[PDB]
Amino acid sequence: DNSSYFPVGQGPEINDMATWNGRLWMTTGNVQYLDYSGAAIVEAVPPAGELPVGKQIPLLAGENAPIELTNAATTCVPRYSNDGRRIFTYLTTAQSVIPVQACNRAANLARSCWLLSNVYAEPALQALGDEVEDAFDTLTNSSFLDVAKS
Amino acid sequence: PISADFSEVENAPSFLSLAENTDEVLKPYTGLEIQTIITNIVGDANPNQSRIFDQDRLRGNQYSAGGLVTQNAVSAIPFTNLIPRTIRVGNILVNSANRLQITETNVSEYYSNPIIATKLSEMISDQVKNNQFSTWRRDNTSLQGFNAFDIATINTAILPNGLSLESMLLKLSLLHSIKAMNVDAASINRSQYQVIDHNTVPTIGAPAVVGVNNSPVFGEDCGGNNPVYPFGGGTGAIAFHVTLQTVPDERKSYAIFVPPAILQATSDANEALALFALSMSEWPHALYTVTKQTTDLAGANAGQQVFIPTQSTIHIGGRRVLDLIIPRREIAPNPTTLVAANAMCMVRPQAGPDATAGAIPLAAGQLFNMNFIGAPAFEEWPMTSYLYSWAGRFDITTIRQYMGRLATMVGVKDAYWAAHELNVALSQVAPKMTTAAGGWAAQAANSAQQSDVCYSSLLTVTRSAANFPLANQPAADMRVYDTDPATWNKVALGLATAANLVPEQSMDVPFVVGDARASFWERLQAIPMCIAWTMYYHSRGITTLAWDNAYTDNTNKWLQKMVRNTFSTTQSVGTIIPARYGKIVCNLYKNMFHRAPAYVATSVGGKELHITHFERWLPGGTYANVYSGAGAVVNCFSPVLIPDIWCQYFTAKLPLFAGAFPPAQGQNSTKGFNSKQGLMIHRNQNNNLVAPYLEKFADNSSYFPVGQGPEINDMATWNGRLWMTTGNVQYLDYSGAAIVEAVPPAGELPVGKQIPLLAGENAPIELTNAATTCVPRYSNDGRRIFTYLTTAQSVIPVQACNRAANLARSCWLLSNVYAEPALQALGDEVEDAFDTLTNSSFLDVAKSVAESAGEVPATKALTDLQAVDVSSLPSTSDPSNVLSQPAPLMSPPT
Amino acid sequence: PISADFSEVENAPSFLSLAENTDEVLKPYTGLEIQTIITNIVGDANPNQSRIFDQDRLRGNQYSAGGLVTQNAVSAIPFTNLIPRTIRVGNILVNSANRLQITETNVSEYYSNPIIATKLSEMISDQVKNNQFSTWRRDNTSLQGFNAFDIATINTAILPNGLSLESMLLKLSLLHSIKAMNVDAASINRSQYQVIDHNTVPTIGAPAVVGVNNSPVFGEDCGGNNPVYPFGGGTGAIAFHVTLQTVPDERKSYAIFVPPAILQATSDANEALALFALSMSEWPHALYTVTKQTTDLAGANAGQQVFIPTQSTIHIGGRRVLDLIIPRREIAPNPTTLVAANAMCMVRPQAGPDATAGAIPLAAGQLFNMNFIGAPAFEEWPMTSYLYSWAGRFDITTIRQYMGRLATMVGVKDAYWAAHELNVALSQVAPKMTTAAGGWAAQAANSAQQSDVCYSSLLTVTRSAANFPLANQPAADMRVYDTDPATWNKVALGLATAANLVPEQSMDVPFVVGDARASFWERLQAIPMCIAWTMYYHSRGITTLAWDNAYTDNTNKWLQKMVRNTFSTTQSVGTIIPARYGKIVCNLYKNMFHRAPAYVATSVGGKELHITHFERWLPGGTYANVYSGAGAVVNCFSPVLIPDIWCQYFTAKLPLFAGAFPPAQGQNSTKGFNSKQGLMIHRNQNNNLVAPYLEKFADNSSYFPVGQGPEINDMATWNGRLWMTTGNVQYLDYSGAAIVEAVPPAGELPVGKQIPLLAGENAPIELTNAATTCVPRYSNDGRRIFTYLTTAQSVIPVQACNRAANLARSCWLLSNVYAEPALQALGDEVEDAFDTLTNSSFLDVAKSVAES
Repeated sequence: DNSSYFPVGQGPEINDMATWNGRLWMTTGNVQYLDYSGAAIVEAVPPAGELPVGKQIPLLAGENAPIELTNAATTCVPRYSNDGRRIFTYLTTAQSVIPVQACNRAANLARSCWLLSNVYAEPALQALGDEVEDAFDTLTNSSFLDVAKS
Repeated sequence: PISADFSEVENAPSFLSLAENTDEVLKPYTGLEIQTIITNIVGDANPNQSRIFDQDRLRGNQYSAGGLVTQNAVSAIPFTNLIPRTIRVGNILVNSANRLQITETNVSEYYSNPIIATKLSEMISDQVKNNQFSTWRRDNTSLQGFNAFDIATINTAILPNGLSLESMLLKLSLLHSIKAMNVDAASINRSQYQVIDHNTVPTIGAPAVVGVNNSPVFGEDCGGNNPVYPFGGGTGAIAFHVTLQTVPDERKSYAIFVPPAILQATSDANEALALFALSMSEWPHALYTVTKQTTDLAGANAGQQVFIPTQSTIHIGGRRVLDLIIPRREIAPNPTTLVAANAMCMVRPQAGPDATAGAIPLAAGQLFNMNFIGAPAFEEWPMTSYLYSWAGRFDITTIRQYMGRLATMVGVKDAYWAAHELNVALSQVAPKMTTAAGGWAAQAANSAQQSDVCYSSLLTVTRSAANFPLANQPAADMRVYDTDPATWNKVALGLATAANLVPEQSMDVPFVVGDARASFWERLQAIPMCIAWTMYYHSRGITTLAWDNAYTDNTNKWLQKMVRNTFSTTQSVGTIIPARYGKIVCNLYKNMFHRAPAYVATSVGGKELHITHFERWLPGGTYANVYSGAGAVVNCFSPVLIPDIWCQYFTAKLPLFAGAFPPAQGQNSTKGFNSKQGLMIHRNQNNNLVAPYLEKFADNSSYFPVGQGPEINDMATWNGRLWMTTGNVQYLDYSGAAIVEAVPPAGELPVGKQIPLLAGENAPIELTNAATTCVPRYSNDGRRIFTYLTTAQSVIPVQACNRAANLARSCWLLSNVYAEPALQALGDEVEDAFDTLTNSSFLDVAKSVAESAGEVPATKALTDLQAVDVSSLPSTSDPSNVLSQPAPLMSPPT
Repeated sequence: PISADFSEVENAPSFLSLAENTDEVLKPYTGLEIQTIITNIVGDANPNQSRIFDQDRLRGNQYSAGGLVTQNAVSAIPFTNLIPRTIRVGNILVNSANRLQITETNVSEYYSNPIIATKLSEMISDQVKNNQFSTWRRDNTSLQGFNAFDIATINTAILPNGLSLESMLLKLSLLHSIKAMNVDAASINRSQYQVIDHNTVPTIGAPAVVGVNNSPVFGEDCGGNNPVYPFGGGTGAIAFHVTLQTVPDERKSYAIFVPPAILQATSDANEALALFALSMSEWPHALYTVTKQTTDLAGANAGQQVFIPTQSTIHIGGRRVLDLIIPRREIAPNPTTLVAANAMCMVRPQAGPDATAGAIPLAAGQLFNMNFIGAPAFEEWPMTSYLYSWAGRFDITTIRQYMGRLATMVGVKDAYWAAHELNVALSQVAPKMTTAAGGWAAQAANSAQQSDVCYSSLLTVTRSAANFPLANQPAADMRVYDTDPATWNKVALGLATAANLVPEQSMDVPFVVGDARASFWERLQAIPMCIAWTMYYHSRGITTLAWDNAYTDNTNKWLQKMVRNTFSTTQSVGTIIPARYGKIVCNLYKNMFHRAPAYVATSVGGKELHITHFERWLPGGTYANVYSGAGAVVNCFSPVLIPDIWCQYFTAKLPLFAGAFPPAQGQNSTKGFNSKQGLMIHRNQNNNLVAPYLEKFADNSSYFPVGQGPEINDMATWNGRLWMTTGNVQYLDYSGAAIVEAVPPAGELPVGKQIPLLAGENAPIELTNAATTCVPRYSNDGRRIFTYLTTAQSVIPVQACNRAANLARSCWLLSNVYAEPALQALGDEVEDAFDTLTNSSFLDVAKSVAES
């Protein structure tokens, strides 16, 4: 509310939730990137409603291309302009009603997702080197173990 | 609320639980409960900054029965007050083919809070009695610029009833409701112009223009520049008097004083006089008009549409002619000469800034020629023309200050709020529904069906049958209190007081009275009213044709009772008594919204009872019914006005039979009640008709026994909704015979009104915008009605009642929230720094005035000393007391 | 107080601290001690004239922002009561082209302090009860001169209402302030004849003459020889009676007894009678006209010139016809023949020396033929004619005698003082300021803008729209109580008394009356009133349109409540209830001057309530607005009338946002408040717009939330003054777009009125003679207003607020303010030896000042 321009010596601060809301405004198909007053910023802007999206490669039989925003970047929410202005994500009023109620927990916004569950393994190897005992490694174990240290 | 799972609908409250008497205190319904859900504005905002021109719809995502999701789906706000007099047709705007709506009121005297004479009156009587020792006719009794012989006659023969002020406050609120259209287009809903005309589009840039007597068709202009009353067809008369003597004998009893306390502003006071005169003559004095620029759906063709406010067509009967008795500027001998009079009138009345024709023509700004004894001739003006001239000059902001001074004389908070409740109840209005399979429909342009409309109570609004002025009066729709000139004269001069009349501060005036948002806010206050009346009529199954003929019929004794008890037609001890089953709807309201309706007291023998607007309607009207897609009427349903998403998304708590169908979640979808609930399936001689699990009494009543009708049972009603919501129900007799009532083309249900879409919106799908709860059960001739399905159609739903199968349904994708009340006071107000700098002084001076009603610094102990013979002063032998009701004791047998 | 250093700015009181209620009883602020501020001024260029004719002006040395010095620069006293009716144009007298100003009043009943019966009236009523026939015999009379049947009939009434004397004393104060003008020319300062007309130079040699009905234009003469009421027209009526038996019924209850105490109050009883008759009829009875010889600025074009006093235009009372009852010389039954009537009365009423021509002409000094019981035809005089005869003989020392007698019969000490306050508050008047970049300006000669004027309350005066007599819809400016004839009759006969009617020693009459300096003291007493209203209006930044439209259609919620509590909206019966926010203005007055306004007690609900002229104004006026050169109206600023130095220099304490800028070129020159003070800048550099450090926004950044307006914050107002006092301020909104109010041509600020200079004086330089504190914050639209400078222009002031730079601004060299050298070759701080030798004495003076 109190910084169309950031004060010198200061810039935007970490705040996850406002960034989340910025992503919600962005992920609607029709955001507008503008000044505190609603003026255009100096930075070049995408053709309306577009977001950066991942690289195409040829398909194998049975594959499908990714749909909608399933292969896009979303988190890149601008806030600090080149000349020191804030950047705001705007929507027109009528476009604005469902998302605001979604922040108020009285409405829901549709989105796409991957249908993938979570797994994260304990580390596969301690050493940083692969190695397996052969039978001969066990036949000739102790001698190696002390000659090594020696 | 919306239900998330079948577990929630299965645990919803029973109807009888919500209709119980509730004893707790509750806050007024300000209409901001709905605002924080359908709008950007949570918390405060400036109306200019918010663009509530686009905040005029219910919006959300919808889920289909087939598994698709429709984003940005939409629904109209059902209610309105504007009536088009020029409809768009074929993209080209044209004159209306249909006559205007009308409404009637039954105004009358009733006992109010008990009334008592003040100290100032005792002092006056002692002044007279003391004056009787001297052969001098003297003027000790003058007050506030009035003649001593007038204060004497205003101090005589008080009326027990009490004082109301209600009809006054109605006329003021209706006027305000009309002038609130005059504000800029940015803060009136777009939809409000297109509830009835769905083919027009208003333009944001230009404000609406409020005129008078401009209408093109059916003689709606009431003589135009030369005016007459719209209903009586007559012309009034008004006369101003310095003193009561110049009033002709035919009407010295009807004279009203105009107290000096109004007109104390340095703001033009000649207008405040006109607005005092307007609030006591007959209403409407003319047909107001709202002209607004609009355009074609393609944006292509532009024009000026004409509208009639619903407030401007409701008839509050009263007084054609007025004698207004003006205060004197300087205490003086009565002005036998004219120059003594005019230079001594506290205000000298003159016509407002508009010309008028006909007999007694009035040039703009013309001055009234004062009446005084020995004048060459009597003078008066037609009042329709005198009011025609000021008609363009009132505005919201001046009504606010007017009522702000009016509050200082008499408390006006709770009374005004109740009058505003009557305002909303009689003026907000919605079009009849069209049956369909899908989510939208509307009647053909400029048809009779397009313009047919109903009240929040599910009663239809009557139409005129001939060109204005109307030759003949319509039946009364609702009954209101009247304001006596006599006890008005007593109360304005401090001579009398009652517990409801205690003076209040100018800040106590409720927020709607000032704001430009007020039109939108009135529009939002009528929804809970329909939700209450809807749950009422839908708890029982009685059909529209059956309510329509009920008051008289001799087929069934129960039905006659069921209608006779919903209207206010009873009395005792000379006062009105509230309708017996209106209290059910009131309780139903309090329990669902957790808010209290505004009420007013009636004194039955000194015992106060509360009347609400739920309890004061009168018999005569037709009940609300849907039309076919072709325009044919449909009788079979119970009365309906609005889609059930409104009923079920805006209540804190709800009846079980009316809950939303739960969202699909993995295996589960929707489910039905069975014999484990006490229900049982109906079967007949036919082997290809199946009816749901129903009551066990359903087995033993093809006809209801006389003295008895269908009973509340949520679960059977739920099953009836499950049979109905399949696309192919059949409405039939116990035997499978056709019922007499007209039925919809097969598989169709009533559905909400279409309006034009904004970019990015989608139309509602399937049954997302339909009414569902209107399940018929009681036929016009006394038969039950059954919902049937063929056997093969019947198998999945029955298993769904048995919890062994699931039924697909559509729903809104909306979560539940319901706020604690936004404001306690009923008035907005914020401390400024200066309010805190000057706090305590105001706090005690206020209380020192509230107790000061009818007080003067001189007390009886002082004015006794000046008296000749103190024992014979009436204040000594008659200490004053509050009058009892119906009347004070007289001639006791010792 | 003006400031020598910026240290004196930071340590100044906050506004809320002075708006706080104070308990201690204080003293009246008479113009006799305001007198000593104009005289006893610092300066070596100043000849200290002794005549009050020359002591009319604020003289002083001044110091430029560039560091030059200016000696004996001038600042005119703003107020006056004279409206010119013959403006000079082209250096010659020319008939005026502009209609006359008017004022009105809502007179009210006074139920406060209800009366008590005397034991005399008690025994009289007992005698009426027990039917004692003898006591009211036919020919019984008192030594008072009234017969007993009249007393027995006047006593029979019971009255709730008390007595006031407010409108009475007020009319006497008005006639006094008109008659004061006729005193020696040296006793009246010349600035007063050249506030509205800056091209006119009065002659000291010849006294102003006080005429009546001599005005040239717009029907002002009111018929000349045939006098008629200015307001509403018509003639009144007067009749003298020896008894209430003769007065026509339907007229009896209105007739006034005239006690012998009135008729022995002067050298000529007919004159005391005439003055009492003026005292309880309508005002003005005519339009009085001060005439004065004046000459050209070069002295080239002498002539008499006409002026209409402001006091003559206020309308009060207006009762039209009156019957007066008079004492009789002898104990005799009521007269039956005419000679038996004329010889009977204590004094036989007659016209004064001036003659009149009318349908009922009055020869000069004509005797009246007294009414009697058997009279064939009732006898009567025109009222305006009657008073017209005596209009030439009222005189301020005679009024002084009359006042000493009234003071003896009944109390007059306090009531006359409050009436005097109402007189000053209503009849003192200043022209609207013209905008400029420099020190002096005025509107073009003989123009509608030249004659626009405002009250001390910063409310514009109403102007008549048609020829006299007027026939208006009333537009009252403020309430007053009415003097009740019936209670006067109850008291004059000893039948009754009241708690404030206690008789006083004649020496206790307030010293203002009968003194020739009274006009000058009036002008002086007017200034502090403006200081309190000014500090009220300037604390919040509401524009002049937002006040002008605040009682009409264009209102808000907040403007609605805002105008509602400034004024006396409330109307309980028989009372005047004070404005809720008038109390704040009285608090400002008491804290900034350590003195108190006159009170009137008034009761509501048994609660006592003081009331002051601050609390009894009425809503619906138009506010002071600045003009552009060439006359265009501009209404962006909050309302103003007078230059800042008046405020800074008469006050003992002022709020922080109002102080004088410290002199240039010193260390601790003018600076500003920044982020630490809790403030934040609003940049808009994309459009070349940068604005000072301001209050942190509270959801009020571009539109104010409904029902709320800007908050008090001194430091932000100070910064706003710093932005304004640069030469190129720009009044825009949050986006940098234009606001609806009209705006000054760029760099202009309102500035004080020009008057001709005396020898050796200088025009004021730069911003020394200008309003500055009038900074906008709230527009009629409800939007915020911002004062912008371009990004380049805005860099030094931002460094100053940041306290890493100083700013250069002009100032008065008065009191302890000394000029600063360009170098500032500072040495070790050192107390001077003389300052230590004479320190205790300096403390003794200050202690003596604090004691008072």
